[PDB]
Amino acid sequence: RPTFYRQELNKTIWEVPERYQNLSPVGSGAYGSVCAAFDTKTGHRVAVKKLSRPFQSIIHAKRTYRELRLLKHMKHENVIGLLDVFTPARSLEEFNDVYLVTHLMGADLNNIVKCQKLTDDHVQFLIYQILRGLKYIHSADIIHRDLKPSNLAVNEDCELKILDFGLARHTDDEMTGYVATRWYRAPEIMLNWMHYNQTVDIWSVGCIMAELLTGRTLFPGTDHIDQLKLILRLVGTPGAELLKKISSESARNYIQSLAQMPKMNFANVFIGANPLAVDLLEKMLVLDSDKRITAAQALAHAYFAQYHDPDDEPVADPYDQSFESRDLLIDEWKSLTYDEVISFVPPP
Ligand SMILES: Cc1cccnc1N1CCCNCC1
Ligand SMILES: [Cl-]
Ligand SMILES: [Cl-]
Ligand SMILES: [Cl-]
Ligand SMILES: [Cl-]
Ligand SMILES: [Cl-]
Ligand SMILES: [Mg+2]
Repeated sequence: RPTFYRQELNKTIWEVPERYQNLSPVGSGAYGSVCAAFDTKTGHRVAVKKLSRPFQSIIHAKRTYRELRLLKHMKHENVIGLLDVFTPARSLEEFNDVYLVTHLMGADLNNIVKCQKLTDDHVQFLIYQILRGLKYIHSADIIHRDLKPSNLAVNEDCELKILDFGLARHTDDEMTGYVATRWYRAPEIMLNWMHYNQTVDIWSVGCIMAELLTGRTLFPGTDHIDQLKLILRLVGTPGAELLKKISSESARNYIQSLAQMPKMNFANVFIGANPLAVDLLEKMLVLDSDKRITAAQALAHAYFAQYHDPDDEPVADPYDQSFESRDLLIDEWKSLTYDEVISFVPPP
């Protein structure tokens, strides 16, 4: 067990191993507090997240366990990884606090798509890396569910990592009105049409790719209904085959109240883009999720010919998510979490 030291940072007690020095606050939220630090063991400028009220309810205890399981599993160059996890507790009986440690991220995609000139070669490399990371995530039967520019970290060398997986955390208020939290979401999840699956993430990649090519949000809706009208004007209204897959009768009645519209010509929307980029966007931005291109299929598209290497696009180890259907007490979720903190092994 390392030696721990205590300090107060913006109204909060932090108790951390001596290895972590020069702690300085970075962010605050409902789910945790974050400090930057220097890790003397590794030499990395690390990010440290302290969880708030991790075991306050059954829902909160299960979310803590879910986040720790997911983040310990993810071992890929284009995905967030865990450098460390710890608690100052010496036993289950005194266990209350959980701290998570990652590499400190600088810029997000927003910080390079807002203010920088992107060549077609930059768009190829950035979207290639997102799809490489998604092939790995989807091979474990994990859905990210919240891909958007603020959840993609990018360094000075245009190297990219996916972060901030959806832990089923977003509220109705967060998704309301003229908000980036909804502009990248697939229409079937935005409007609760049907059981969604991993195809929702490919819709989000299409929205991101379009915005890197134009410098403008693809579907900046002022509310759910405005955003659906923007989507159907580009991709066309649904045919009988998709309407049959929408489970809500009222959602089906509403769609049928709209005048029919054909799919637009994407070469006339993405004026002057690489024809291979236009082709790939037509394969991602398909209304019927069964018909969208997958991450593994997209990596083999001719748009990525200068980067694609089928011997350097790894899949994940199998991921057991059977706990998601399990009914447990707060103290049972807390014991499961404790076992996962104490069994952690750091990366090489
Ligand atoms: C520090 C941390 C721990 C666990 C999960 N995510 C974390 N962060 C990673 C990127 C930096 N921004 C904030 C989130
Ligand atoms: Cl230490
Ligand atoms: Cl990482
Ligand atoms: Cl504790
Ligand atoms: Cl964003
Ligand atoms: Cl597993
Ligand atoms: Mg985020």
